[PDB]
Amino acid sequence: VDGNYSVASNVMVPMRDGVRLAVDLYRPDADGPVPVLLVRNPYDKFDVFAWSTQSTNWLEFVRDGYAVVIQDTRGLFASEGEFVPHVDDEADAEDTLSWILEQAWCDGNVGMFGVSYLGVTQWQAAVSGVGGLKAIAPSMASADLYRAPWYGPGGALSVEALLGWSALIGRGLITSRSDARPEDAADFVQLAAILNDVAGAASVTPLAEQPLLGRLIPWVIDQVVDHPDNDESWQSISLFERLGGLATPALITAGWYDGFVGESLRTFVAVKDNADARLVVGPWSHSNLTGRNADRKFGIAATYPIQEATTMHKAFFDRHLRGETDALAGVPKVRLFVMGIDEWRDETDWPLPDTAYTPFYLGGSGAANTSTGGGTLSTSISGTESADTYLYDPADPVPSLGGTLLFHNGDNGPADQRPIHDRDDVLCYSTEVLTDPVEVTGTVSARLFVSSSAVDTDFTAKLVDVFPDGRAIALCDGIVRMRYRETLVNPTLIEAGEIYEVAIDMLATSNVFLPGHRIMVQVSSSNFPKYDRNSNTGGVIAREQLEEMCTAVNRIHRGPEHPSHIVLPIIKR
Amino acid sequence: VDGNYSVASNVMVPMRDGVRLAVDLYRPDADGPVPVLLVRNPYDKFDVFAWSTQSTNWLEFVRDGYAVVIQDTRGLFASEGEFVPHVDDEADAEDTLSWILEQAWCDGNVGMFGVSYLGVTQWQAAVSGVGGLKAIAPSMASADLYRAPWYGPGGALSVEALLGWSALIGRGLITSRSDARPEDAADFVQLAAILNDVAGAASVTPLAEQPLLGRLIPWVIDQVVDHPDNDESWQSISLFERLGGLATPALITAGWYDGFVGESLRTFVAVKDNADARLVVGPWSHSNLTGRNADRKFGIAATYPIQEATTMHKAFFDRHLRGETDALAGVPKVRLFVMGIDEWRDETDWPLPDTAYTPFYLGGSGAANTSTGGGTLSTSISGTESADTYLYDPADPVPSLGGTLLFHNGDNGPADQRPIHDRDDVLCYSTEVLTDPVEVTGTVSARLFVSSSAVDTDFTAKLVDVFPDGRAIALCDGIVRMRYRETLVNPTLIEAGEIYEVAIDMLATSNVFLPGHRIMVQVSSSNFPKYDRNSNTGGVIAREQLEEMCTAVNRIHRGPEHPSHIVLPIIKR
Ligand SMILES: *C1(O)O[C@H](CS)[C@@H](CS)O1
Ligand SMILES: *C1(O)O[C@H](CS)[C@@H](CS)O1
Ligand SMILES: [Cl-]
Ligand SMILES: [Cl-]
Ligand SMILES: [Cl-]
Ligand SMILES: [Cl-]
Ligand SMILES: [Cl-]
Ligand SMILES: [Cl-]
Ligand SMILES: [Cl-]
Ligand SMILES: [Cl-]
Ligand SMILES: [Cl-]
Ligand SMILES: [Cl-]
Ligand SMILES: [Cl-]
Ligand SMILES: [Cl-]
Ligand SMILES: [Cl-]
Ligand SMILES: [Cl-]
Repeated sequence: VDGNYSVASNVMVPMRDGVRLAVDLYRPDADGPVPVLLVRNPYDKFDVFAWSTQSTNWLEFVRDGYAVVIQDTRGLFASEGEFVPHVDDEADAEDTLSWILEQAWCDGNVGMFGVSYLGVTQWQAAVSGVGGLKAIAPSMASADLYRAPWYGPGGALSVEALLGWSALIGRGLITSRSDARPEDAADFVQLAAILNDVAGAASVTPLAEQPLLGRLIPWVIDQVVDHPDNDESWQSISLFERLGGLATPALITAGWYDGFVGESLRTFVAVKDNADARLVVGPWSHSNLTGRNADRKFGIAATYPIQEATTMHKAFFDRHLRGETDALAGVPKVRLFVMGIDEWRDETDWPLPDTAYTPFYLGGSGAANTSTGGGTLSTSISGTESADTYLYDPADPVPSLGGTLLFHNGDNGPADQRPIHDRDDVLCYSTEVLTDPVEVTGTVSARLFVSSSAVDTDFTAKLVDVFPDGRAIALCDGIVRMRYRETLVNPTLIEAGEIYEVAIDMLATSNVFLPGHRIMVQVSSSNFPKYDRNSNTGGVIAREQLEEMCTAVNRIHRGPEHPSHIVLPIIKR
Repeated sequence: VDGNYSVASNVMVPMRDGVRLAVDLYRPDADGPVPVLLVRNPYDKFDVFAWSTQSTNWLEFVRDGYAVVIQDTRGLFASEGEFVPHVDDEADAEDTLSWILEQAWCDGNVGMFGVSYLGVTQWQAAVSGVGGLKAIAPSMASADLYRAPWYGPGGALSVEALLGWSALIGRGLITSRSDARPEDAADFVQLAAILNDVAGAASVTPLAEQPLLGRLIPWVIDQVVDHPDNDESWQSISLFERLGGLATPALITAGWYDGFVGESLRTFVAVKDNADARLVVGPWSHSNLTGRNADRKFGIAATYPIQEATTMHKAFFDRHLRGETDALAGVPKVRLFVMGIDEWRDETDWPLPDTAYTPFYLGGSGAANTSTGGGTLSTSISGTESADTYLYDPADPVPSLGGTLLFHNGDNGPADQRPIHDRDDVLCYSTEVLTDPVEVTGTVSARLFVSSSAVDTDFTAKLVDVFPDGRAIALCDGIVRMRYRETLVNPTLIEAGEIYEVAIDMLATSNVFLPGHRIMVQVSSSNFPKYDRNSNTGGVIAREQLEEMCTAVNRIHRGPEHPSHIVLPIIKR
């Protein structure tokens, strides 16, 4: 019977080493074999409601004749073995796909879908080159775990992401108990304590002393905290460089305020020439898909459109798993939620055709410190050689507000920046009030001429839409840790007082700055706990005591010989 | 096989009039018949992800040997017939339960669970007295539709709830299309426009002119707007008076900021003496179960505990549908999230034993207008005969901020009230800063001595926790429409200038006001769009043009002869 299905729980699938992973099978009532969709989940395959609302109404896939297989990753819940993030997922996916392909009910066509870790695991599956894998649909994911979510292109530790997620995994383990241990109850509450105060947990020095998290999940220190360089431990789990050689269609979803946005978008660029790649990007953060934020509402059209996503995924899989050549007729290649106008828009490519990568130069009379300073932005090179200076003190970092925060207040991406506007270490540069709309849609970066009293420090840049009613809404941001200014692999220190030209990768956005608004850029040297604080010493940051850290006198240089600027991807249509 | 199940879609169940409702059957792999759980859904039975995250991980019920039946209510999605809210649900549930009982796979024991309309439909099922119905679990629901969600105990129209929900239903209809109509696309966008600006749609006068909503769903005007009195049209769909005669166990869930809280709690009180009733109340609003709000965080323990709820429901159904007499061992009768201390607490009853219903009297030197006026609250009767006066103008009502809002900004219950503190029509009365904690847990009401220049007006009261850092956090509130001061059924007007003692039902809360905080009460004459605005005319409010409405000079009397006060349910433990 069309539309009917059955569910078999805890089918045990042997891996190459004989460890058995548990799966649930959702199989249509069908005469013969069917196309199959695989989901690889570290958050309990039984708990479908917790992730699916961020993905698709996938029971529709089953009612329409696909089988769906949901798997507990190694070492968690009903699965055997030992859990360590990322390291086993290439091999376990390969072995799982091989098993699926062998079954009576599989017709030789497999796809995958899912969000976050359920998205990352799809890139790890894709690189095995198993012929039966015909398509993936990674949502809010990354193919390079150093670049997202654990560090970033600027080489700073994403400390709130790490502690937040580790506490979540830890709480899952205390749930996914052999048998309840005496310490379980207390551990559970203490993990809650981290989740209730992520900046507080990230504030302890040395950062690398984690007696609760490092005990429950040694990987937190052993892999992440201990490897600040993008070294071979990172490069062993990175898929990115293998993506260029694949020919696997990918339906890629991202969010403008999602921790993974930079890396999600980069995977689209990496696969689009070799296979049918699709891109959808909404104004969401990782835990807030609603379109509603404390000080910014995008409208009900911005709410994660779960049914439309379901229809699109089905069209995508119908094309690639069922040979329906016309299934994606009229489906755009790229679909973006353009903020400001707050509308969904179809595009033919990402980056957009006719992107004008336009410098807006940092300028102004007198100090740019605070929102009431003299800092300006202009498409004209600044006429005189100035410099703005501030003191960056690790004991008082600029607090994170919105952006791509994951666990520490990660539900307010377009946050109003006014609470940090009166701070002396936040340099502000804004345009005149606009009389014509300016659409900025694309990747964003800054080039700054900088100097420090210290042998290492950070520089941050944050793009902001200043509204007429006073709201100063965060759009995108990034950081450069100075030791990593040229390379994330082979860092070197800087000379005090020497001027450097550095690049700041500020990820991507889509916003129309409307008449009446200003384009604003904040420059500082911290953004905590989104990123861990630079000690200003050149030492091993995570091993340092706060008391041992230094303040730094940091300087932004601007003028005709040091044309510091933000590069904005300008669209005129 | 234990843990395995099958799903049959669109099984068509004949009602007494021969109209067929569609159901999906989730049935365990079982030798013989099983206990059955029924869910009656107006939001598409296929779309399980949209409501279930507000309820239970109910697939666990199926893996553990219960069948689950999810039904499309009459006239929606796969069901035949014509949709009108509430009126068919008693009979359709009765007929559906009878059909379930007849099936090979039903062992004679039926229960129900679900949230909101999926909760209301359970009270409508319960009153049929079908013997096989052994238990219900209504979450965030009501047994009296006039009292929640459409009007309230104060006799004012809950206008944002009505327009918001009607627009949602309307959008569902445009989805649940015979075949797409030419006007569908535009209607859809215009319904979005209501949802994006609920106060704006509620602002149009006459309110009863609704060319889009009244066309899509005539009931909006025909039933709701047209019947402001709690008349026989309302009393035909009310279950409340029949609840006292039932002996059906009910697992009742509510939220402190949920539109249905007053009525959810009242159903517990109505059934607790005749059957095993259970109560769980968290700090949630109808669309925000996260425990996170713009200016108030309750901690991760406050996040709707979906797995714990699942375990409790299973224990409850194991007791009542499977005869497991010891299944609820160690399960509290009442479990409340106590705000302020922000902790879950077990109780033996609701109302709590040893509740001291304590008057806090309105007092102070000089005018109580604004937060910086002289208004005070005290357990001592005020010594001199004063009065506070303001002008209530319908064209400028006090905006709704937090509370039990449903669709207009209904995701911020504990809203900071500071944005309306400088208004002249908001009278404020606060205690001294507390040196000892004060726990207020129970139903809350006010008694005010009032007078008006008008022959009808409203009075509002709102309980507020003022934090040391300035936050003034809304807790509970209510309204009295003066014509309904004595009765919701037979209203009469008031004489201008004459003093009346009125009761304001402020629903319920659980909060510890901690040392350093103040207890604060706001008094006004509007709370829009939570409630529609009184025209101050004595006319038919929903039929009046704004231009035809009057301002009113309203007066709150306080002192030894007019001891206006709030009654707080004080707990000392
Ligand atoms: C997703 O499930 O949430 C996490 C945010 S850090 C991430 C881990 S790769 O995947
Ligand atoms: C629930 O499903 O949401 C509505 C809020 S007004 C309500 C209608 S009775 O049920
Ligand atoms: Cl089988
Ligand atoms: Cl293992
Ligand atoms: Cl262990
Ligand atoms: Cl907005
Ligand atoms: Cl749109
Ligand atoms: Cl100098
Ligand atoms: Cl130089
Ligand atoms: Cl059958
Ligand atoms: Cl009908
Ligand atoms: Cl019609
Ligand atoms: Cl708080
Ligand atoms: Cl608690
Ligand atoms: Cl007078
Ligand atoms: Cl009198």
